[PDB]
Amino acid sequence: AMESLVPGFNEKTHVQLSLPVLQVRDVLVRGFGDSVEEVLSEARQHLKDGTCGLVEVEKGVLPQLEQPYVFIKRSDARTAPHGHVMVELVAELEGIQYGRSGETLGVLVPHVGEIPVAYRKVLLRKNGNKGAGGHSYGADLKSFDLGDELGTDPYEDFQENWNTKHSSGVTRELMRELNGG
Repeated sequence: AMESLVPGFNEKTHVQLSLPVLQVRDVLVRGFGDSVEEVLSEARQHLKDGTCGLVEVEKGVLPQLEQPYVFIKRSDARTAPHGHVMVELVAELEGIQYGRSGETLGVLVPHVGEIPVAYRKVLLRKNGNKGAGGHSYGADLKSFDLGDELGTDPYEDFQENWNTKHSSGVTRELMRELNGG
């Protein structure tokens, strides 16, 4: 069950994405922001509008991308429709893995314009997901652990509802760089 396509997946919990695959060579603006909070927010918002490209070309792309970057990681190494891949968002600074949850398809890199080399259909979690710190803590990794996508911080009553996300007045002061200070 579900490993071979979830029979009737909820589009209200999982959103169907059709993303253009970029090569790092062509990627304009090779990062979302300076802080993990920003990049996860930029990930979700640009995925819907199609203003985000997906890098799933090679591995040499990634060391040439700007941190924090957001990879598209399967929630399970299983759980995939025929053509669609069920995934979720994870942002990472050093590229250190601490809960890949499966395979990484692509990197989310903003699309200003550029020739796609491939296209990918992935299903992104609208809610119930993310691991920008470490599910297994990366085995005493001690990372920043910032699953707080700027406004949609799911530890303060917020239920991770980025639908109609107006995080304008969430900018206290130090909302720049993973190293706020």
